[PDB]
Amino acid sequence: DDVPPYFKTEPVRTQVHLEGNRLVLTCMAEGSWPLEFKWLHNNRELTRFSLEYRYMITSLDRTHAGFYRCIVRNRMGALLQRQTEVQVAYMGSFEEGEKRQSVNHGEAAVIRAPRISSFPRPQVTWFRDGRKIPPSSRIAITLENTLVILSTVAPDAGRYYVQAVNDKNGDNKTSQPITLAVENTHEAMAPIIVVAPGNRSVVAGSSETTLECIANARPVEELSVHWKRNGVRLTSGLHSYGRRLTITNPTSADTGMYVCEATLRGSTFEPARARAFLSIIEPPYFTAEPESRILGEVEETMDIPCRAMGVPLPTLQWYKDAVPLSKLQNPRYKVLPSGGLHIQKLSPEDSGIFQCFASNEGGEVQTHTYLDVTN
Amino acid sequence: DDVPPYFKTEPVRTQVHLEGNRLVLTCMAEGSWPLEFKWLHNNRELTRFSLEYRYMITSLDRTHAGFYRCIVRNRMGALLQRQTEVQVAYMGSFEEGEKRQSVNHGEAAVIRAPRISSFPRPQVTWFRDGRKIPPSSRIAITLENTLVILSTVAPDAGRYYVQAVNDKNGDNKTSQPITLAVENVGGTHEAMAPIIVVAPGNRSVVAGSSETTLECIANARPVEELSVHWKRNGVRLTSGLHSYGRRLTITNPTSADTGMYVCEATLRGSTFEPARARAFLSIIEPPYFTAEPESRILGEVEETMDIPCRAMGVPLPTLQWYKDAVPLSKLQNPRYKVLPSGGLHIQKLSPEDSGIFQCFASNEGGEVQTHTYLDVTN
Ligand SMILES: *[C@@H]1O[C@H](CO)[C@@H](O[C@@H]2O[C@H](CO)[C@@H](O)[C@H](O)[C@H]2NC(C)=O)[C@H](O)[C@H]1NC(C)=O
Ligand SMILES: *[C@@H]1O[C@H](CO)[C@@H](O)[C@H](O)[C@H]1NC(C)=O
Ligand SMILES: *[C@@H]1O[C@H](CO)[C@@H](O)[C@H](O)[C@H]1NC(C)=O
Ligand SMILES: C[As](C)(=O)[O-]
Repeated sequence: DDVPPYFKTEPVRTQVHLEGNRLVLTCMAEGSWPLEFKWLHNNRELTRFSLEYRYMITSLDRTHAGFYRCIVRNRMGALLQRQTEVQVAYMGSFEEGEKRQSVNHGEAAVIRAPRISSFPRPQVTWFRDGRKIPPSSRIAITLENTLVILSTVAPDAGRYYVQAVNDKNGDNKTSQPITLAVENTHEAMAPIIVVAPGNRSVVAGSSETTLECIANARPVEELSVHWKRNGVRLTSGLHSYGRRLTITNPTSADTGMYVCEATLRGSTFEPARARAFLSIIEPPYFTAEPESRILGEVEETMDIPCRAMGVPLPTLQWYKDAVPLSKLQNPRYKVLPSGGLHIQKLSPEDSGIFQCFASNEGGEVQTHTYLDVTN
Repeated sequence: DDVPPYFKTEPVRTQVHLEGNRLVLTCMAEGSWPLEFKWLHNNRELTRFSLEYRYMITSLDRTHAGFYRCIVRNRMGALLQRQTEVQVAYMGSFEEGEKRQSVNHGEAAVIRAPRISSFPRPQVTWFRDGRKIPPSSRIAITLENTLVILSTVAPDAGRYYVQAVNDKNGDNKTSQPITLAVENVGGTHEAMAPIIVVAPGNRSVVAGSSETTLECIANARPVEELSVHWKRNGVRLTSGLHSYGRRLTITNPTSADTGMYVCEATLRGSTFEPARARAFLSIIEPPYFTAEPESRILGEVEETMDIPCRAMGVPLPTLQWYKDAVPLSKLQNPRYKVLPSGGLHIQKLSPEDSGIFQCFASNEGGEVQTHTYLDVTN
């Protein structure tokens, strides 16, 4: 008949799978028979066209991770599926050997966790001389799993190793140890920021984002780490002895400059301060779409609308029957600065599916039309 | 040491998995040595406490679907994880053989999709004699994939069957046909009263979702003059309608959209009583805390302690307290009383009262939790 390809059911944008499990992707497309399908991984063809609407992997590997989409096609045109990100849960091995490290007495000893490839990033347990060190007033484990020993004393000399656990597959790995030496001290020590918060960008609508600030001082029991936004002492979302600030449901009211302040209570020392900036990445959305079907007349000049917004400002890109217009290099097609597609001297071969994509760092959206050219 | 258990990371609320794949759940707890763990499935123990922070199913079955959570424990107290819903993707076979069905000429043929169990609910396409059946003015396909042929005629008789495709494991199935017979009766010149052949049901929807849809399909003769209209509080709705007025979609519903909706079918220019059906739409606002306790609390012996916990939501969330992963109803401690606001009220504080107090607020739309560790000193 005369039904162009469309999708009855659309894939989830992101999905996490375990290595060794089976993955079945589906091209849930409808249209006039016969329908043909082919699959793309990271925008590279995996298969030729076929009647097979599925892409199966019996046993997933780290390497299978990335972006998947199908192309459905019949005699009327071709259409890209919304892409889906397969994220494969995996844990490599620790890639570093034994290290030796020294810190001055009273100073913070910073021991980075040895490098390890893992999705997602793992949680860690640090050990001092074979014994678990939970976080405390004097022990900080950063969001990047670094062990910060504040106000180091002689007994802090020892061996430190880290055990990492992937929370999706349960793998655990054990690092090579770090030997820490402490060098020689009764005097108080002004607050210094040892791990500063960094600038942070997060996709709009997310559940939470956490800022972290770790300071040294002595006596550490009188060290006080607090967060200010616009000079306002932040009172909720605090934990980890003041070192972590969780912003829940970050919106524009939460963007901007946060400040962490470290004071040594009761002292005349100057407080230590560090700034950090939070930005919201807003995924793209269309502010204008074409009709699903457009009738055009030969020699007529056509304008197919497509407008998008997003933060950062999205890039718009057109496809005709799953071929990008840049590749077609059709001298009668022109993309306008608003995103709309301008066709002149409309011809019968212009009929087919024109599909618009808008995307930035935060996601991708698509819309499409079938153009019919008669007479 | 002196670190009570808490969770470094909390599991995803819902997760889909394929039958035959490996499931690994984790109890990502922090706390002083020694941490032990145990696991629950639909609030029933699967294991005793052990050093195993993992729960693993080598090959999933449908029956492994449900809610899972761990309890973590050290010498200081015990803490309940936020629960997760494991959904198993599968598709059974069709549970019915060949069916035969009879309608009289001009009556509506309501043909249910043949029963098949599957998660998620499959994509269902209707077919007749090798050809695909599209919705039209006369042909409706309900939200439950029921096929409705309004005002049947002789060409409507035939063999109808569905293709069901599961979009998570990609398995396809084809049912055995329903053979529809159109019987002739000697009054096809006379008009038929409007009748609702597929009624709208009650519907519950979590607030703030983008849209929920009610559906009401009616028959009459001449079906040309049939009118389906939607009314709320006696006033005919003029927007939010689609699919020839058979579908009413409420977009971003709030408490203001709760209540009863009536669909009404008339035969224009007739004096027939209109067919009416009621549907009840409930907007569920999931629970959220408006008050939470401090993460750690130091009380004096003999003190009367008020631990806060307050929640808001529609319906009003019910609050339940645990001490060290034991519900207070099982403890039956006469010094523990839960205030109507939801707060926990402890009188004559005792050294054994020390531990983790965990407050749960839940309704039909979800469950939320907060907790504290209580120290009792002299
Ligand atoms: C749809 O919901 C209404 C209420 O939300 C249900 O009707 C109630 O049924 C209980 C049962 O005893 C009665 O006590 C109430 O008085 C009824 N209320 C009303 C307004 O009728 C109704 O049964 C539900 N119907 C379906 C099909 O779920
Ligand atoms: C950690 O992994 C090793 C293999 O790398 C395994 O033998 C051991 O059982 C695991 N332990 C835990 C607590 O998961
Ligand atoms: C963080 O952002 C500010 C302004 O937005 C910039 O000046 C500063 O250099 C950034 N910090 C970095 C890049 O470390
Ligand atoms: C809901 As899933 C397929 O990311 O486990």
